[PDB]
Amino acid sequence: VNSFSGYLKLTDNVYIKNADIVEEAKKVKPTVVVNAANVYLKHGGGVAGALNKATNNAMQVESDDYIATNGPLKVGGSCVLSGHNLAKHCLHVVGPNVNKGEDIQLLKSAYENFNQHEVLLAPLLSAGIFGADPIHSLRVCVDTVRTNVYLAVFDKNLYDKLVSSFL
Ligand SMILES: Nc1nc2ccccc2c(=O)[nH]1
Repeated sequence: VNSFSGYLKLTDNVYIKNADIVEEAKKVKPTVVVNAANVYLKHGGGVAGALNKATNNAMQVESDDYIATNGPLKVGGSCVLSGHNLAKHCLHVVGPNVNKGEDIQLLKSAYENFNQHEVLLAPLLSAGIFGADPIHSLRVCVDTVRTNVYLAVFDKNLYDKLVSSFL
């Protein structure tokens, strides 16, 4: 048993809810929250901008030190950093950004990072301002992630479409 409430069960291991991931993280304080990161860990908008704002920019300060030491992530890659006031850890995962012309086949590689963690609170990778079809992102999630993932879908309208179209 875990602290996640009000989720619809899609599969053995994947759950979904219409919720703001920031407000969900603040309430649950999960072991892992996933950020929809870019390779530079520049948290300007969407999940990354909203999560970073909720940390009072401490996520960005930590991220800048990480990049200064290690250089950029790979598209499809990840790093584990602090969760600040939102979670124990933040798993920064880089899905392909369609609005930059990145290979959508890298979405499966992105979701494979989740398998290194037993339980996660996450957004749909490559959705929103990353430009991919969220229905596709949910299919790749279900077909790739084997650990227990709690998906927060910010947009009410999209949530209802994801559930009502789910195979
Ligand atoms: N507060 C906030 N929450 C989000 C959750 C998912 C995607 C985007 C966002 C966003 O842009 N702002």
